[PDB]
Amino acid sequence: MANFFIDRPIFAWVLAILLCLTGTLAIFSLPVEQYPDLAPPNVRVTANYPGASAQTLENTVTQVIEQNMTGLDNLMYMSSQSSGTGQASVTLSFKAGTDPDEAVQQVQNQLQSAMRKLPQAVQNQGVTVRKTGDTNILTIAFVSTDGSMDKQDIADYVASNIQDPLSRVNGVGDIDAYGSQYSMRIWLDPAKLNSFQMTAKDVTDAIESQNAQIAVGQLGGTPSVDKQALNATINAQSLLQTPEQFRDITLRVNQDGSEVRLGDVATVEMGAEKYDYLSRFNGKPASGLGVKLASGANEMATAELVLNRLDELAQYFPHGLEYKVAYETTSFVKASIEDVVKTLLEAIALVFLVMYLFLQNFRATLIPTIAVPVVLMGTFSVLYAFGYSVNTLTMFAMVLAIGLLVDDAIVVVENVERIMSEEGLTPREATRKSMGQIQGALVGIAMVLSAVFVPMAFFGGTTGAIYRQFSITIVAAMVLSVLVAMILTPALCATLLKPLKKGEHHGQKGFFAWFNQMFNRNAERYEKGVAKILHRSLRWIVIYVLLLGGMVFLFLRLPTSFLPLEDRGMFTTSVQLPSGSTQQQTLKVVEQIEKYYFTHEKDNIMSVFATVGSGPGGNGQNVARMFIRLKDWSERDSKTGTSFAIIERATKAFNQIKEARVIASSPPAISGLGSSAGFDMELQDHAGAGHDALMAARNQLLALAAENPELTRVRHNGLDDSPQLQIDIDQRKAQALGVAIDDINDTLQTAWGSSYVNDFMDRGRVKKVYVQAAAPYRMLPDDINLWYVRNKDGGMVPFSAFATSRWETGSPRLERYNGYSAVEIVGEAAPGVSTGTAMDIMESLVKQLPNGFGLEWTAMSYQERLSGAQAPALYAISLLVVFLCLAALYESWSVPFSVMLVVPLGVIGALLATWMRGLENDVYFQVGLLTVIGLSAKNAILIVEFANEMNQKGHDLFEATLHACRQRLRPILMTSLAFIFGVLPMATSTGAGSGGQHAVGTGVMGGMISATILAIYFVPLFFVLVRRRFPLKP
Amino acid sequence: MANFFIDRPIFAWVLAILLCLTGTLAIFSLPVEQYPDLAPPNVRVTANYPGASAQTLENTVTQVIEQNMTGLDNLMYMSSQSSGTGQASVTLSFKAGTDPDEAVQQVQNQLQSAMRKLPQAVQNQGVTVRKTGDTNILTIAFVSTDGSMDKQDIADYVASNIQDPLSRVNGVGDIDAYGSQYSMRIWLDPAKLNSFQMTAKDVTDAIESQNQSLLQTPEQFRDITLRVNQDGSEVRLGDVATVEMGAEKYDYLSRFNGKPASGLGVKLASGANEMATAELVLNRLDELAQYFPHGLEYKVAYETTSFVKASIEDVVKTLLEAIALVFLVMYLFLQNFRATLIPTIAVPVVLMGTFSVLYAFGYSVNTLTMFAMVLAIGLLVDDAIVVVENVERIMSEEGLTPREATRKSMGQIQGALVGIAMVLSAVFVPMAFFGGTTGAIYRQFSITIVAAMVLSVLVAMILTPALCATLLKPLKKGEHHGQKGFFAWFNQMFNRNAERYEKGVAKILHRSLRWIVIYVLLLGGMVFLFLRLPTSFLPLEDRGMFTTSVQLPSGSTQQQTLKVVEQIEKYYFTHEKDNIMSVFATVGSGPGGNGQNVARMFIRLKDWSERDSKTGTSFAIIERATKAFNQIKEARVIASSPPAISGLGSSAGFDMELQDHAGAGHDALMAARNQLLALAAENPELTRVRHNGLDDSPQLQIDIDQRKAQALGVAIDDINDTLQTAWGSSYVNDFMDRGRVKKVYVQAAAPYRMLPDDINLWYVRNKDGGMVPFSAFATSRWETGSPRLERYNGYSAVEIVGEAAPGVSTGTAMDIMESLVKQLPNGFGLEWTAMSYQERLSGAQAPALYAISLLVVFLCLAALYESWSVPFSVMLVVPLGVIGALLATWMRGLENDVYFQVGLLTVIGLSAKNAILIVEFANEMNQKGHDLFEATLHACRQRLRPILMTSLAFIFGVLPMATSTGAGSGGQHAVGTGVMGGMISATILAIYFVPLFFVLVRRRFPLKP
Repeated sequence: MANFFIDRPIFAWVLAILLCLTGTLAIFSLPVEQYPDLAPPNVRVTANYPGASAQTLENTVTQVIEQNMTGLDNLMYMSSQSSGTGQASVTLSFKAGTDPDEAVQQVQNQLQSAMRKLPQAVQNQGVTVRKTGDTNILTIAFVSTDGSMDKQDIADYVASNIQDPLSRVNGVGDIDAYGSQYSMRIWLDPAKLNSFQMTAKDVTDAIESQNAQIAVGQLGGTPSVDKQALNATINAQSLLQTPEQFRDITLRVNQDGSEVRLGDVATVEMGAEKYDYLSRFNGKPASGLGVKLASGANEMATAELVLNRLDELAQYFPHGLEYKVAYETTSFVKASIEDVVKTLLEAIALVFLVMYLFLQNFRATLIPTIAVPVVLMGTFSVLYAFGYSVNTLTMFAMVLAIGLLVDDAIVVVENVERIMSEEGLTPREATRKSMGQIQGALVGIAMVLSAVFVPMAFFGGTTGAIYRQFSITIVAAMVLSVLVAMILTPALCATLLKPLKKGEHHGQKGFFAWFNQMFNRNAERYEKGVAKILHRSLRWIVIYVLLLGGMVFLFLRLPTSFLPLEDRGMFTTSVQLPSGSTQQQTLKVVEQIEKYYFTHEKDNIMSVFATVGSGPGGNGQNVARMFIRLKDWSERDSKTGTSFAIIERATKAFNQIKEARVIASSPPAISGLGSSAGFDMELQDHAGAGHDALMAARNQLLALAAENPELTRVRHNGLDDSPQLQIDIDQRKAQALGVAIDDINDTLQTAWGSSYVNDFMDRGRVKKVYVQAAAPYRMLPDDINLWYVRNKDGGMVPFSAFATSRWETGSPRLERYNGYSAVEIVGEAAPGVSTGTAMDIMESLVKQLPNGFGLEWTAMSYQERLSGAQAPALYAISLLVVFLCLAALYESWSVPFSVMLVVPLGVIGALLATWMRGLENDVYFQVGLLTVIGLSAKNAILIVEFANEMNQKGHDLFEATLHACRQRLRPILMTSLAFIFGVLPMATSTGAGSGGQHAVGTGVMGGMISATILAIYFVPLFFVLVRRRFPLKP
Repeated sequence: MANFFIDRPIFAWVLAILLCLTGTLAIFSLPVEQYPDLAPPNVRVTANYPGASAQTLENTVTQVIEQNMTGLDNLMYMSSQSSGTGQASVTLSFKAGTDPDEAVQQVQNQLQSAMRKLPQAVQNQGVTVRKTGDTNILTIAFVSTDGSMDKQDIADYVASNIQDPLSRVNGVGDIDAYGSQYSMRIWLDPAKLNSFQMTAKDVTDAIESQNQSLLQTPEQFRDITLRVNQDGSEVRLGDVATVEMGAEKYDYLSRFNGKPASGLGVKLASGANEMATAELVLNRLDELAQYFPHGLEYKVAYETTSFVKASIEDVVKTLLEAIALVFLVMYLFLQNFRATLIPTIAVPVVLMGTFSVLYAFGYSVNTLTMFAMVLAIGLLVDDAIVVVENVERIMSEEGLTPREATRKSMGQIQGALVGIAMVLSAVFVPMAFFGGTTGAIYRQFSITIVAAMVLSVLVAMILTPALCATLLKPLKKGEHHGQKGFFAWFNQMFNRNAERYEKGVAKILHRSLRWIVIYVLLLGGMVFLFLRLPTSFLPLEDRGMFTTSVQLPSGSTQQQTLKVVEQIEKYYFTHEKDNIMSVFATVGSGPGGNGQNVARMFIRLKDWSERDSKTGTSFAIIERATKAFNQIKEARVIASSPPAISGLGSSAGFDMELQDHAGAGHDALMAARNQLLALAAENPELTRVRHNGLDDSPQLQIDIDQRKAQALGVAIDDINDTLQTAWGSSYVNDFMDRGRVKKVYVQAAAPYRMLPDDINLWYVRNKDGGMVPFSAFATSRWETGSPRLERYNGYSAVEIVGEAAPGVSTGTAMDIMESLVKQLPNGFGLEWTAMSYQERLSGAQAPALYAISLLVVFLCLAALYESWSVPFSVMLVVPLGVIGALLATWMRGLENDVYFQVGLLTVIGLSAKNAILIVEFANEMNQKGHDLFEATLHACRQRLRPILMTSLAFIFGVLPMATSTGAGSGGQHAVGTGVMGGMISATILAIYFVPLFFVLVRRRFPLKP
């Protein structure tokens, strides 16, 4: 095979160009994203029980749904919430890798059975099963520059002209609006309704009848008269437009001729929602839009399309109105991708430099350099074939691959160079002899570097997904490298390499002469040291045992984590005032926070966008969210301008604040995994005690977490108990009075909340018509008698007759996790503390809690625990696979055992590097450790294969291994330094996702350094000891 | 390999027989169709909101569905229509190659979320998601010869006895009816109603309560007792109404050759074969015809199988003529009959192997595959011709035996055959990877030609050496030439011309500089011709049918449209009597929409044999009609040919969507539409530019004030019910007719629902039971509304369709339309759809295809011959063929369409073939050590005859295509002309330039040793 392409260089060039072209086509047709999926598919079930208390809703609907949904295939955990507004939601998070459509189908199938057990009112209302989505791509703030357009006017214009077209952009699953358009709201006064003996149902029916558009046929229908002139459609009536027309709805005509107009019994206004969001941008009134990513779509492409359309719409904006990007994800993605590309290019440059250092000839340096683009573009082609994308994980895998893929080419080139220098052969003959000598070595190196990354793909969960990204990439790179090393590189060595060795051009005075002298002296000293340690076995055996002990000690000592957080240039601060606080108090707190960010962080904040209030449908106005976008990483300082610092300073300043709970939290590492960064914990109530006991336990846990300095920003992801109305309707009592359940339910909705009747045309735009009770009347336990629902006989039966209301204090939102009443508690570790340590502290604290309360990590915390548990298996399986492959290749059990003894030498170095740098045992460290295992195996192989060949030929074991070390010292050193300087840009990257680059690079670089400086001595020791223990048959 | 089959010919014969048998098996089991599945799949979501205006329907239903359907995988574009009748449809077109079933399933899944958001009435009606067939395979008109049955009689029979059986026929997706079954129509009389003091609601309530035990005859309905007086006298329905057995829907009025008739529109189920389904349907109809009442007979008004069958037969004829011409030219160069037969035997073997490959891949016998076969016929014989020519030359010069000559020849030309197969197959490989309809077309040709090339090389290395060693007579010149007639003169002329050619090649080699400037001029001319050449997607074909559509001003009645229809029928019967077989008009149906002001007319021309070749062409008669129809100012009448691809578009020409990007409103959009139409009418490069929709129609809006309505104690529901019953139609109950359950409708009589003031003739029953006139609480008012509202990709849009003027390509027309849209007021933009979108896609993707194909050929040659010099010498001759292809296309008048693109690829392959046939021998001789000039001159001298015969075989193979006159003449011309010109130029220029390129490259890069 090697000789075939040695004699046919053009064929090898053609194959290389084919690979390059396929890669170039793939690169321009590959989607770009930060992380590929990595999020378990969640399916949400939503049910509504109007006028139902939280406890009643949970008991009647939520628990039934939970019971029926148990037994789903690949289900991971269930999270459910029961709200006081009458809406119940049960989120079903499935195992990662599961197709969302199948999960939705199964959920719907079980909901078919579950529905009949639900209350009939809920069944009539409807139950929805949809994939969650819930990934806010960007938040857009619309602010009036001139100030001419009022905040309500801005909200109306946005919801009328901007929300509709943006909702139809590809990949836009949902677009939340932080402002409500104008609507024909009618405020019923029950005093007037009772005065004229008209119920709310009469008003609703009259509005339906008198505001409608019905087509009644055609003027000049098809069976027409002999000679007609027109064929026109006929409409019964038209939709009301002005509020005055609504005030003229008749509702009755008395025998005297008096009419009870709608304006006489109620008040109509073309206003907005009662409790619409009080959104602000940079201290100015504004509206907002929250664009969410549709499940299974590219965030970058969707954001580009959305922004583009917004630009188009902007062209036709009213004067003074302009949009602002208050929140954006694509920035970081682009910055991180470009930074990793720069790191890859610098890695290629450093590999070229080190190869040129070892190989003075420029062509001899080019020959392995040409392998880099070919293998890289082939890897891109393979990624395109398997449907992968250009993400951070794949680019990290590519940068890690660079050194491994150039290893075989370097080995071939330097073997050819050594043969040319020593035996004085022609480049073609030297290349042929080199291929004959080291055909086995290339295969062994590729096997060891690819066998490590095979078992990873099989693992499941998000961790498995991350591993797979690296596996596919690295395995494809290794396969192409071993293919390139036996196809392209031999031809390049045969042709490009001039016979300058015969020309005796070597010997030029300069830096390279000094380098060669130093290398020769060090090689002689190294061989002497190898001989000495082979004579003095026991001392270095003891040293190896000590190294094993140190490796175990560092493995136990190293803190653990899942993924390093990155400065995305953005963070969110959440404000939660004491329950019952008005919107104005929350606004004042928000203003204080805005002032703090404007004066203290003036050099870093680009824009702050606040969203006061939970919204028109929200129960409380004491909750606000503040989207903060920092300036470009470049502009912000690298020491104090970092989000992590800014967040720490803000956290101290906000803990100083006692008016309300204010927490500044960075966005989560993975978009779909969780809500915010840090650990996520559910405080389950296993004993089944009361909700008050759970609340007391939650308060105690929060106090204990505040006590611990290792924990910071610990908060409850929920709402505190507040007084809430419980309008209870006695169906038997009502039907005894002969009053329809539907009518009383509609009246309850109209009074307690809002009722949608129909649409009306405003300026050519259809807008909804809402009928609501007057401001003082909200179906209080006091005014429930004021409302009447006339029975079938027509008698106005008072609502108080068949129903009762009471102000009962309780939790507005009841949460239930995996069939236990639980409160979700989230928080972050203190600076210098890993997430795993924080989780251990939280477990200790929950142990300190009264018995019956347990914890169960969810989302990112759950998958971090999964990865931590599965890591030892991953290593064991990878080591076993490597050992088996080595045994198969060399048809022996002594050689692989000799090789596998070198793995601790690299593992100790990786552990030391990560420990000294201050990093932690996260997913990246785990993938690194596997790379270090493969690299140590490669370094051991380079010596043991040659020594074993010499032994099988019959050479003396001691002399054979000494000769092997003498010959292969240069290959090990240069294939090692190529990788060490390949990952050097990663370990020293600045900006973008520098955190992930550091986490990946540092461990592998340290592991490589230790692997070389220890293997070049210990590998002879292990091989000699094993062969003496188990000599060959001859 | 070759020597093995030379020693064992029986095994080669067995392999050839196996290939032939497999091909014959495949031919009989391959579907026959015009085109493969080229049209992108479409999924239509229909929702029917009864009693809703178009604007309300769009606001409440169409927009919700559009919002929810966003996010579908492989979605090209989304189009929706909101009709004033109350039916909304959203058409989702996915990328070509997407599985229709997967698309439908995904649409249904994503619709489930949208179901609750829709208005309750819409949900109760039920939204339907189904594949969009929308391909009228067969339009049957039923007419009564004796005149015994009226239009309704015919319609009922059709609906009762014919529509149902044909629906169950396999492959029939939908069967549209241009008529409706009977329905016991009850025409109310307001004067009679007032005389007896009864409202329309009383009649409706009585009838709905009258009811198996259902009334049968109208006389039973006339005796229905509405009420009984105290005196014992009763008021019957006949006293107050006129009951007759009419139609449930009076929408359509169909005429066949001026005679009343009813029609059926048969639509193809997705995936079904068109020809087989049409054959099944017609057969079934004939069976049903066995029981037709006297006089009633069905007549086909629109059929596609005729043109498909005729085109396939024509392509088979041109294929056979190509084989004959290839045999003739080979016999011209190879005077021996057996030497001519040996490559001829390869043609059936390779063809049947290609058919077997097509069957294995699941392809079918369509026009594209057949064109590819015809091209391959010239292509495939190349290797066999080379082998036979080399054997003949060895036998003539060395005098060896046929076995020894074949054995020497195979070793001599082993490389040449592989190179020829590589170059003729590497061009068509990348083309297959392109997507869309264009990609599909490309793939058809690729799969066919690549399989043919592989099989041709296999036959050349297996079967042909055995034939040469056995069939060829050792006495090649036992009686010398043996012909002193035409063959002797031809041989003398060829020898003299070959000597002149060699001398000229030597002269051109000596004078290198002069001809390099000529090559640069040829490059410049090639670029200029490529830029100047107009572009298109596919050639239109005379399919024997065309459709004219009538659209009167909005508000026109059915009779007014019928008058224009009769005028058009008179025009067709007078001016186009000798070319038109039949015309089938359907008042009330139109491509833009349905209404009394729109009519669609189907015209079937006579067979191509009867119609004149110059003045009887579909294009010519259509142009004459458009010249005549533009004089008609009563209505907008446009005669259009069927689209090139059935599922791609509604009609031929371009198809754009003028959409409102600024949301200026519907009125601004209509004003822009009118301005654009005026501009298009002004331009002479455009013709038949029309709006594929309905203009705003007058609407009579009733205004009821509720104060006086409630003052008189009148319910709004009652006044709406009376209005619907009188002006519209009320479905009271059912009645059984001849064992069939049919509807009963109540409506006001014609004279009493014909003017706006007729509202005052009706009365409503108040709470007290009194009669209140409508004039008391109702006033009418005229307004204006849009019967049908269209949206495209979210934006409100109006679909503008049209055709380029004769002599103008579709690409030029699209550019003109883009300029006109630019002339429109700001805020309006355009987006090409249907075939026009695919045309733009192909035009964008063509340069990539060319570059990638050229690169692939270069790399394959470099790998094969292990030298960069050889492909660079070869690839320099590609422009020499491209210039000829462009020149032939420009001279004939064709354009740069898909066929031209596939041709250019074939021309590249052929130029590479000739360049290989020279440079392979030249390079081998130079490698041996021979002088470069001597080597190249010897290569030219030896390979002139193989090149000339392998090229004449191809040119005369494609000559029948370029001169065809059958059904699919346009496509055959488009395919054949460019390739024929490219081959001609490639030969007559390469045979001189290839030596120059090779010598120049070798002198610049001399072989080291």
